[PDB]
Amino acid sequence: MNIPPARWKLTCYLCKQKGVGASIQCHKANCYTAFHVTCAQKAGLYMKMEPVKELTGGGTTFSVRKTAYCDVHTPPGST
Ligand SMILES: [Zn+2]
Ligand SMILES: [Zn+2]
Repeated sequence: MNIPPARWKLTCYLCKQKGVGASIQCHKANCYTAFHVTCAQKAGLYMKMEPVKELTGGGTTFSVRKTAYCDVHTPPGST
């Protein structure tokens, strides 16, 4: 049928399921690791947080772009 929602709820490896709250997909396109925001806070994994500021439309536009890697994504690529 004509389904307006297109929310591709990803599978959270820290769950083995999908839906419950919000999903976040880890960086690196050759990886794409999906989990929950609650899982990220729970593990305390690597999250880079870049704030973009703009004034588009004669005002202020704020977009935060978080670059996150899954917990088992940190060891691959030894810093
Ligand atoms: Zn989870
Ligand atoms: Zn990953």
